[PDB]
Amino acid sequence: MTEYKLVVVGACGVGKSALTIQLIQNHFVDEYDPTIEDSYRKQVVIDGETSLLDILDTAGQEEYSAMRDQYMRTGEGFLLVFAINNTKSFEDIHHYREQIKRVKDSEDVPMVLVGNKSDLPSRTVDTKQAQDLARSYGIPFIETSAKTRQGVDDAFYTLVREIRKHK
Ligand SMILES: Nc1nc2c(ncn2[C@@H]2O[C@H](COP(=O)(O)OP(=O)(O)O)[C@@H](O)[C@H]2O)c(=O)[nH]1
Ligand SMILES: *CCC(=O)N1CC(N2CCN(C(=O)CNc3cc(Cl)c(Cl)cc3O)CC2)C1
Ligand SMILES: [Ca+2]
Ligand SMILES: [Ca+2]
Repeated sequence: MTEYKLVVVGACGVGKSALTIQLIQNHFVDEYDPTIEDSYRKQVVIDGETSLLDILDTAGQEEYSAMRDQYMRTGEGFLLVFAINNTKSFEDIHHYREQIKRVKDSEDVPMVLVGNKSDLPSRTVDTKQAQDLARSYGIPFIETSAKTRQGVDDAFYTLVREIRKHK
């Protein structure tokens, strides 16, 4: 059985932990300590083939050590998560993608752009802007709500399809 390392990145407060914990444990967390970085292991059937997902929900400071880079370089695919009511988190997507390109030494790294908090009515990032950014990067785009579970499975499944295509 194939195994994949998936990494969830994006600014503080976008919903990285809530997304991950909905996927793994099927409940919505309101307050999860932002320093906790943990990994979860979940067997999933995607397009009729089972894979073991090893999912890292990131934490940390804005700093870049050799050993941190070497750990992040183990990820096989990355979720680039922003929140649809947080423009700064959308602008930050570029930075996260560039770090991952830098550590992976590659521009073709499996990635999915995720626009979270889709339940909220006060959107500041237009859907078209996000679709246009994902088009430019050559990656899929998925809107999610960790609150309602809308799109959660599909975001991680879509990332596994992208790793499968790349391998
Ligand atoms: N309304 C709404 N709030 C969310 C959603 N996802 C996360 N949140 C909330 O946003 C805050 C930050 O979420 P968290 O998962 O801790 O974000 P992280 O800092 O990216 O790990 C928490 O209060 C969450 O309950 C979502 O889809 N909708
Ligand atoms: C509010 C806390 C939170 O949710 N986060 C801070 C923000 N991240 C955490 C992970 N980060 C690092 O570990 C920085 N180092 C790093 C990142 C990346 Cl993407 C790569 Cl490819 C290499 C290295 O060394 C960044 C900020 C999320
Ligand atoms: Ca978190
Ligand atoms: Ca591509």
